[PDB]
Amino acid sequence: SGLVPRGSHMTVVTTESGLKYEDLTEGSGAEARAGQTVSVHYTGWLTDGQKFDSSKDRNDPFAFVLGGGMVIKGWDEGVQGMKVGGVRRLTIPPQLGYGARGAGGVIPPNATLVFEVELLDV
Ligand SMILES: [Cl-]
Repeated sequence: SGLVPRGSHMTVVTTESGLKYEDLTEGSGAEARAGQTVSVHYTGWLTDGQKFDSSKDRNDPFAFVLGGGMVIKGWDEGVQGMKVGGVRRLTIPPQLGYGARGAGGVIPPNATLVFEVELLDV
């Protein structure tokens, strides 16, 4: 608990795993639930602002089985509860990301990852 961890507008949520998220836009559509194949647009940045991945730049949304272990842990946790049309900012500590290994030649070891995710379909 505590006040300061809830952010400048009292809108930052911290979960038991240490994931943080903030709903930038609350969707009006159906809720994302574990087991659904959801489709999203996203961008990811390192904490220095460097973009490392974006579906928008490929002009192709990304579909995955939510909760299915097919993405980093912070995504499987953080996309749940979004509603279609929503935009959520995920701040993913490295144990819920790529850990000590990093990834792809573009995410260093022990990196916190920032994503903005738009939920398109469930
Ligand atoms: Cl933070």
